[PDB]
Amino acid sequence: AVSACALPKCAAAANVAAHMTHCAK
Ligand SMILES: [Zn+2]
Repeated sequence: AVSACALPKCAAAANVAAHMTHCAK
């Protein structure tokens, strides 16, 4: 999830989808 994102910040508007799209793997 964005809250536990590993990448250098992804959610630029509180959007897990935009984040998990690459993260969580
Ligand atoms: Zn991320």
